[PDB]
Amino acid sequence: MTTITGVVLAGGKARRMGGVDKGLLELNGKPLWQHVADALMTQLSHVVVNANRHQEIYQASGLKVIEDSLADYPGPLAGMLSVMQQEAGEWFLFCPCDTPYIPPDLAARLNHQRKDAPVVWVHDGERDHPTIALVNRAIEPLLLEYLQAGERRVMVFMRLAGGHAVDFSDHKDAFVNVDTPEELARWQ
Ligand SMILES: [Li+]
Repeated sequence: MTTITGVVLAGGKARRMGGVDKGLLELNGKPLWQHVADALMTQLSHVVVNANRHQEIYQASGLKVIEDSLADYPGPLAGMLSVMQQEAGEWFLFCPCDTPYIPPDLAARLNHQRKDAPVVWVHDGERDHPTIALVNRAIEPLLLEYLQAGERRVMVFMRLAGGHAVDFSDHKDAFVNVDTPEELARWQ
């Protein structure tokens, strides 16, 4: 019964027994992933999180936690696909767990600027953020096909799928990434 599902991408792999769980690093006392989930819930009713480590911690805030298929596909697209395979509904707005300042018109502006494309993503004036992306259902089989072929490249997929960047360069700093604990310490 809603148009777009919000999805926090809180990562996969655990390639050495994890290391740092980025989504759980705390900014002003609140996990980065929750900053992102709260920003999505401002604009969307149904928000879920894709997480593959420490799932019980993610589950504590009461959102649905979606794990990756045992297929173990590489990179951010694997989590997008896992979520589409486990959630109904025609549209998904993905956002990595490390961009805590995303704005309340994210979904609105991406939707306004879609212009018939099945995927659009954010361009912040300086770079693409291809995993901050509004993605139609119809992308699911193409993603499955891409991943089964052993591919991983996100931008390449986004181009193959026929998407385009949407210009959010006027939103100063809403798309800053908090990539490491060292970076995080600067935003407290
Ligand atoms: Li651990």
